[PDB]
Amino acid sequence: ASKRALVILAKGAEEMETVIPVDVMRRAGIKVTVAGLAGKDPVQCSRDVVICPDASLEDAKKEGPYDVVVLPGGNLGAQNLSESAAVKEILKEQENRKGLIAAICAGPTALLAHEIGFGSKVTTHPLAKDKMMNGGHYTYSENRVEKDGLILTSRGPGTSFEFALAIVEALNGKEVAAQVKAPLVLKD
Amino acid sequence: ASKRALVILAKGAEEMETVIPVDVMRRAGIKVTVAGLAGKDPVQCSRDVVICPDASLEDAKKEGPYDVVVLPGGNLGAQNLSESAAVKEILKEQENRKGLIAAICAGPTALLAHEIGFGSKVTTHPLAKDKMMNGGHYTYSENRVEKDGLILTSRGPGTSFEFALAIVEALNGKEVAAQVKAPLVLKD
Repeated sequence: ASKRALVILAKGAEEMETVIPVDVMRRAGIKVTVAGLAGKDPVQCSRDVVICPDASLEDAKKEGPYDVVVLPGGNLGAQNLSESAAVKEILKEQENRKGLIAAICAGPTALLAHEIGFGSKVTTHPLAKDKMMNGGHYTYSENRVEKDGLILTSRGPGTSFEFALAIVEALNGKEVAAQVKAPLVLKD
Repeated sequence: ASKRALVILAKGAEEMETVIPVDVMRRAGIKVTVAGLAGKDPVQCSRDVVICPDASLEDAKKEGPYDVVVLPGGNLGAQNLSESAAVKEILKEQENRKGLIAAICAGPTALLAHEIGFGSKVTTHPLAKDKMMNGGHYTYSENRVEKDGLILTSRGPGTSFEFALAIVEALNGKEVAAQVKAPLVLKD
């Protein structure tokens, strides 16, 4: 009866946008798998924080399905996610089974690369807007967190806590999110 | 002419309180060394995020001095910091040369263990207040970030961004902190 989350970690990922949702989701009792795009080896993030994934993406793919797939940001991390056929397969499957997809900052641009969620309202980092809107396939929002159907997006490292708590609320409900939030000493 | 920061990483450290300051400080051009208390081996943080340190504490000790020493929180991480003679030596030296000392959440309780900064105004996580105030050696503050002389403290994971930007402001000045802050998409 435990919810499962998949976090896809690629080189160049924004380490804050990776660790905050993983940490907060585990505080909420969610079983999180941090999967390395390139394998089990340690991943050098955009500001040179090196994180050891729990599993390779190939192995984590086999232990699905997941209630949420999480795409961190980081310009180079998002590009690696956009170019990966394994990610395309995971996202299309997640879209078909009406699972939640979450991406933050530059992460949403991978949704465009893989033709995911066209027609949805989305947000990105302001610097990634032009890339996300190429072709007019989405409607752009400037909300710090945006949720349209099964697509949940957020803007930047400074929105990571709201992004993560929105995932908790979608999976475990508003009360669990509120309980998890109080010991964090967030402003609002 | 580059400022240097030492971040001491021990098992049980709060991974958000470790990665956010490291990331933000490197965005500010600060040379950050994430030093493992127990050696170069990967460190399992409080929510099971595993981080590879840049160096062992023994090696990083030799490449000082540092303009700031950073003590992350996490109850079990702070206890490991409180029990380490190597940390006592680093902090006493840093106090003597009037360097900046920064600790967040449960991290400040290590200052009490090592008799650092007595008489200063400090803050902690609300749950760590009683431990920090044993003996009345400090004056307690409920500010999200508190700075008294060379002692800079903060309350929790949700204050990590303000904590980190306060370090940047102390080392590199208000303008650099403001420049680094804008792309983060923080609320206030």
